Amino acid sequence: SPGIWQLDCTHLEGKVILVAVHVASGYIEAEVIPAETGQETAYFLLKLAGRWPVKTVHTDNGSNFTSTTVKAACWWAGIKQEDGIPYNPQSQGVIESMNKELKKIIGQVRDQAEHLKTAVQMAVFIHNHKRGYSAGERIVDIIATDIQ
Amino acid sequence: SPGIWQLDCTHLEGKVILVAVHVASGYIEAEVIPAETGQETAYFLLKLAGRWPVKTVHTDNGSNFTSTTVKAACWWAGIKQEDGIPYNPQSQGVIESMNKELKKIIGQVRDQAEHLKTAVQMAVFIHNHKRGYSAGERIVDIIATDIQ
Ligand SMILES: CC(C)C[C@H](CNC(=O)Cc1c[nH]c2ccccc12)Cc1ccc2c(c1C(=O)O)OCO2
Ligand SMILES: CC(C)C[C@H](CNC(=O)Cc1c[nH]c2ccccc12)Cc1ccc2c(c1C(=O)O)OCO2
Repeated sequence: SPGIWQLDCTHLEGKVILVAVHVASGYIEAEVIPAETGQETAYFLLKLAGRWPVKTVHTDNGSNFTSTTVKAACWWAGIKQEDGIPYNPQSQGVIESMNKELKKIIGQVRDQAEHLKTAVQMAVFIHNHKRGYSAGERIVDIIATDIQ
Repeated sequence: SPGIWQLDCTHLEGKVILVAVHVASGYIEAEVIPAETGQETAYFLLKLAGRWPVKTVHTDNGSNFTSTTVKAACWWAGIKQEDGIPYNPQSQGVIESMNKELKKIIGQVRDQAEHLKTAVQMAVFIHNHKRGYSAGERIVDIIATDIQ
């Protein structure tokens, strides 16, 4: 499980927030995009895989799972693309709860940022630093233990 | 040492590539921006600090060092902003060499990507995965050892 990530797309202010969650740690990366297209998802995955050792991605929906551009990016970056079907039904609740939590943080900082994208990055920061360990600490520890 | 990053701005195709290098490992994150402004640099730092434990940033030039927006982002994210003066003159050579290396990789992939930003992210990927260890492996190991 150190290489497993889950995609998650949520909506706010008529805009789209694309999230990748490292399942074992709760660590996230996120971006605001005008709309969830295969192209945007593919580009997001290329960025992610250059930054962390992404082995497997559970895609957020069937359109992205089918997308030729997403498939191309997964091929390029050496990522195994899988479905995101919650065979364990606690999987959707966890993601649902994270989206609510992220939106709450966005509301708390929204005043400090002119643009939503900035607020989202503040939320990523707060989420990954929140402490017992933080998600940032957990992902580093998990990956370091795997490398050895 | 584990928390020290250096900013680096290089140019290609009439565009600007902003790079953050984790000094101890050689690990990088990068983005294409239309121009180096304080605003763009500030946003880039907010993203970086949400993703890695950034303690100190050596800024790439005096404009960014002076920028009130950059100072605001460093305050927000708990980053100590420092100059990027190469007191050890081997510092410039290393960065110079990395920019040449990154541009070479961009040329090698440029054909596989319609847009420069995509080529840059491919270059980040190749740079961080290149093997002995990779930069990705070194940064994780360095930070994990520090956490303990
Ligand atoms: C570090 C943070 C505390 C401040 C900076 C600067 N912003 C302000 O001073 C607040 C502000 C300016 N007008 C407003 C209007 C309404 C509410 C708040 C504001 C945030 C920032 C940094 C870089 C960026 C940004 C932003 C952003 O504001 O979205 O947008 C893209 O590149
Ligand atoms: C994963 C990679 C091997 C392919 C994809 C798709 N690109 C192609 O099929 C090549 C291609 C299409 N027109 C061209 C014109 C000239 C040269 C190459 C091409 C790259 C990609 C993914 C996501 C994105 C992108 C890009 C991008 O091309 O920049 O732009 C922003 O979001």
